[PDB]
Amino acid sequence: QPAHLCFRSFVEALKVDNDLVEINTPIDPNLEAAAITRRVCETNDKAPLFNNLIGMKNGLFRILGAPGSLRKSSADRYGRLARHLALPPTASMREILDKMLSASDMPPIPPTIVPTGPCKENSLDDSEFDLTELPVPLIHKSDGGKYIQTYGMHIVQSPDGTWTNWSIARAMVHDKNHLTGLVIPPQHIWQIHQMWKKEGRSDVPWALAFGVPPAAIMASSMPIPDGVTEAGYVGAMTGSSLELVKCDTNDLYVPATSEIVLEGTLSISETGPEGPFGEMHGYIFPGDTHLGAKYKVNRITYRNNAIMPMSSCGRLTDETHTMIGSLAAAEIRKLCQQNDLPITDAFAPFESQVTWVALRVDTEKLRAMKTTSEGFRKRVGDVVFNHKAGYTIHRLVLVGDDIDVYEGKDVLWAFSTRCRPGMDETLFEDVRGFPGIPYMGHGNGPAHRGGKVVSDALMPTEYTTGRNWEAADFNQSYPEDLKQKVLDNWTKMGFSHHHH
Amino acid sequence: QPAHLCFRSFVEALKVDNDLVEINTPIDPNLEAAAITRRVCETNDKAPLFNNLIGMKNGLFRILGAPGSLRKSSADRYGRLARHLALPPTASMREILDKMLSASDMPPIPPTIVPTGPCKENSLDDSEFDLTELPVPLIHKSDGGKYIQTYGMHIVQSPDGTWTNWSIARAMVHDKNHLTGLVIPPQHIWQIHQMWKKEGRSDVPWALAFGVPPAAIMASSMPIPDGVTEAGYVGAMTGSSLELVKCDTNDLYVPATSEIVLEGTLSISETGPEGPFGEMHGYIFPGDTHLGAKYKVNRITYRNNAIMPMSSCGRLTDETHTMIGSLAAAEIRKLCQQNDLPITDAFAPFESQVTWVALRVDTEKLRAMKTTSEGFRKRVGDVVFNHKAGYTIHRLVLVGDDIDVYEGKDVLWAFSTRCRPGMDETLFEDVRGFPGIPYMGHGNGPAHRGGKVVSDALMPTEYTTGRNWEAADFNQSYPEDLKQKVLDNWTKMGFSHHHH
Ligand SMILES: Cc1cc2c3c(c1C)C(C)(C)CC=[N+]3c1c([nH]c(=O)[nH]c1=O)N2C[C@H](O)[C@H](O)[C@H](O)COP(=O)(O)O
Ligand SMILES: Cc1cc2c3c(c1C)C(C)(C)CC=[N+]3c1c([nH]c(=O)[nH]c1=O)N2C[C@H](O)[C@H](O)[C@H](O)COP(=O)(O)O
Ligand SMILES: O=C(O)C#Cc1ccccc1
Ligand SMILES: O=C(O)C#Cc1ccccc1
Ligand SMILES: O=C(O)C#Cc1ccccc1
Ligand SMILES: O=C(O)C#Cc1ccccc1
Ligand SMILES: O=C(O)C#Cc1ccccc1
Ligand SMILES: O=C(O)C#Cc1ccccc1
Ligand SMILES: [K+]
Ligand SMILES: [K+]
Ligand SMILES: [K+]
Ligand SMILES: [K+]
Ligand SMILES: [Mn+2]
Ligand SMILES: [Mn+2]
Repeated sequence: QPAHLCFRSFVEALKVDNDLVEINTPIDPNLEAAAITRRVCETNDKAPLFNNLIGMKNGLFRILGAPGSLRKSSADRYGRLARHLALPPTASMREILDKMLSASDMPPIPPTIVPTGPCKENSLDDSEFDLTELPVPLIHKSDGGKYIQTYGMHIVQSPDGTWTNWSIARAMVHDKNHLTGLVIPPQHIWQIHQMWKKEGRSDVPWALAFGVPPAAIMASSMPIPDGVTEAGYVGAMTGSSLELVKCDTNDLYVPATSEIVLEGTLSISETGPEGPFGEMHGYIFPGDTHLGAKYKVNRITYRNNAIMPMSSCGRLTDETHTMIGSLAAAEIRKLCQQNDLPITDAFAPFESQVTWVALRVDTEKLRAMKTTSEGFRKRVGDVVFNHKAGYTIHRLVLVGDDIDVYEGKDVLWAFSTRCRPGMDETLFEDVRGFPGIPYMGHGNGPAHRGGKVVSDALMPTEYTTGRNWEAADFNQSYPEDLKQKVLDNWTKMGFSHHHH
Repeated sequence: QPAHLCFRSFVEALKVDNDLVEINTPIDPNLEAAAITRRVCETNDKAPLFNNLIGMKNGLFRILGAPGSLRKSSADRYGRLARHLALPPTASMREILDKMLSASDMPPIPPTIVPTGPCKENSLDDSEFDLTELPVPLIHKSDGGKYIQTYGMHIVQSPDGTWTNWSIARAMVHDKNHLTGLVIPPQHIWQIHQMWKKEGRSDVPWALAFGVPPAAIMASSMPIPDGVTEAGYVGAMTGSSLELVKCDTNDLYVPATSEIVLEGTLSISETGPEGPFGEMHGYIFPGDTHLGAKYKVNRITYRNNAIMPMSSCGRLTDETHTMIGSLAAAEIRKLCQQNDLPITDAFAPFESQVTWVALRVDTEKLRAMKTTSEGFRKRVGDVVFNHKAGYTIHRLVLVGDDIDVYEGKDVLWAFSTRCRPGMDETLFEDVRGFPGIPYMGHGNGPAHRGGKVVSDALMPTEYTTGRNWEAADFNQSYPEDLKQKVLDNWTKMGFSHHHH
């Protein structure tokens, strides 16, 4: 099976790429596997595959860390991501995001039901597993539980059957047959849960599939629109219908090649302790347990020699940056264009801990609008901060065409030099806020509201007559023939490879 | 003579360090020398010494570019700066700034007058030079003149004789015997000029010395207090009295080993076209000529085989970042401590284009103050933004003890995650602003006023009971014995030198 359509194939692909380290000696899921993965993520090293995990029994389980993290070279920096999508390993971020957005103006390709698959190779009923006896990792020393779920896909369906959502949300082991996790507004798992809670008759049928097709986990991490079934969007994106098998204990469908599947229910009434967890912004607040949603597990099915993917998330750079930030930025780009705003590109700078999105403006189009900073900032912020795709983002930075928003140095330069604090900014206090940011949930104000800003790093003439500066840099402050002379004589004179 | 006390010796020191490229083939001062230097600065390469400059005659002049720019290795990143100060080349920024602040609580060591020096080896009277025939560089393609003065020291004295100021301010050739340049508030050259203009009797006696003692050019770039003679501060800092010779045509004193000295007057009445110039924030606005101050040159004296230092300034990283930003930050640290604020360290992040200063707070001391963010932000901003040392800085970022303010990634992390936009910030509109920042002088508001902010990246418990988080990083989220195990087994497992 192709790497983008089968996680087991993806793992081979990383090997083939010389992007995997197989660790065949015993590694402890209590902190060690996550510590190694954390080091990998902070240094852009090869992904670790833990083949000998202390506590693995009867095939459950191996761990792959850092599945969507960065490579060290600049030329294939995003190669792990490209390998989720059938793209060349040298693909740019623009290319990856465009691939993720491509299905937005295509007919869905609905999934194909098949009678079996590798995820049915083994099974454990309600009398044969205990989630506290599996080698579930403790990811951070202060975590409030063992987070089994950092890179699987939750599957829930509206009560009317019309929308089946696939999404990533964290969950930890509560007891032998339950998890607790985040189910929060405005996320689709929460929107669907509220539909079942209003109906009031039963718990939500649920499945959690780990080691799904890589193209599916990418869409699981993306804020595609309300009511859109991720499986058909992934089908359209890949050009192929995904093969799904029915769960044994409910009528949901899971990818045929899923490594591990939990089947059960998400309660409409019960909660349990959840967190704290070392989170995407880089922090854990020890002892901040809150109540989360509660999941009951009725059955486990799994591949022979099953592999559990794991995100050891925190400080830069991991899946919570590369995927959450970038995929939100992609959706925000589209949303702005659909609202007739002249945005060409969007990216969440890693330097901002993916709390900012930089929006590149087509300033020829802006000029034709004959508008002003205040008016344009308000328009952009109203579109983005009132939408679910803007949930995680607290600062939007508007920049002109000379800025490559995928280059954080250039975004920082523009922000620092082109946006006058206060005057060039509009604050938004009456929008949904993201509590996970420390200055929100542990800050001075309401955890769930406000704290957002549009920072306009467009210069005044960009709205009127055109850019009126040149950069004081080698590229712009010297003519072409001189530049080339310098470059051609560089090593000759005594001064000091793309791939590496 | 020691490298910190003699520019010619400094140039040898860079050679010895394998930090110099000598270019002995002809190089054009029209753009080429500056283009090479610009490339050096953007890539942290070796400093270029142009020994065969097209237009050099009778010893005037060679050029040294990038005298205070960065080296490529992390271990000696600031080594050029350290070589201005007799510090080991591996000196940290903290060590450099502490050296620069050390004279602040020492008695001055006034300079020693000597009868001659190398700067008297050659001379040109009022009938024998023409500044338009020297090989003055065109530094950026759109500059409004040839900027002779990018790394020399202006020398002016109060009318009462009590204060002799040394400072860097740009100047360009106006005609055969005049320069024009920036003389702007609140700078000391401007404060002294205003004293002479109020007296109304004569132009200001002036000298401009190029290739001065490196320790002197560093103090020239630092906002030491009003009324403090830089020569005695440098004397105290170095432990040695500087040797100075009298000018021939006036009674000012110049460093004995200066490479090139201009003697003349700074007018109290005349102005001429000045700029535009590719400036420290990374921009040039072509055609934005303004009127600047006007200098008359009466005499030139110079060393045999004189060398002119040059800053090819603009985008990161050059002297306008390493020296202006860092030295302002140093002075701001001291100023805050003298105002009883619990600041331990200050640095202007390069990523901010040196428009921010991050202030590290001793949070044990803060806790004892029993204050709040709003009150503390206001206090800090009132101290800094009302003082000359705060002139160039538009954003102050307050961070707690876990943040190394000399590491821009960590400052950015804290700012992005700990300061809630709007709520955690205080804007200052009734303070002097820095017009050079594009969003000031070419922006939407007054060029000279406001646009400043204090951004509080202290978390709430830092004011009360203490930090209440751990970072989600390898350092903080894993115990010591595990961390060391990981590190000790890193290369064994398959994963991947300080000097490099
Ligand atoms: C890549 C990724 C995405 C996580 C995520 C993680 C990763 C690795 C974790 C598991 C390591 C840490 C926390 N995660 C959560 C999360 N969204 C959320 O509601 N709760 C979460 O706990 N997300 C983001 C979420 O997947 C996106 O917001 C999707 O848009 C949600 O899908 P939906 O639009 O269908 O609701
Ligand atoms: C290192 C350095 C410092 C420049 C400088 C440059 C460099 C390389 C240039 C020449 C390349 C670009 C512009 N410069 C100017 C400047 N200050 C100023 O008033 N006008 C300037 O034109 N400065 C900053 C100035 O030297 C500091 O603000 C000092 O504190 C001034 O000394 P003072 O406190 O005695 O007034
Ligand atoms: O645990 C965390 O890092 C988280 C989270 C989250 C929640 C909603 C949307 C995106 C990320
Ligand atoms: O209660 C919510 O709405 C929430 C939340 C949350 C918690 C942790 C990380 C991200 C969001
Ligand atoms: O109810 C509140 O004020 C709260 C909260 C919140 C939610 C998630 C994470 C952190 C704080
Ligand atoms: O020409 C520029 O880059 C400049 C400048 C300046 C002026 C005052 C204080 C610091 C820098
Ligand atoms: O007119 C002033 O006060 C000024 C100024 C200035 C110009 C260029 C760069 C920095 C400051
Ligand atoms: O008088 C003004 O408004 C002005 C100005 C200014 C000064 C220096 C640089 C840019 C603008
Ligand atoms: K999704
Ligand atoms: K602006
Ligand atoms: K000075
Ligand atoms: K704060
Ligand atoms: Mn969805
Ligand atoms: Mn001074």
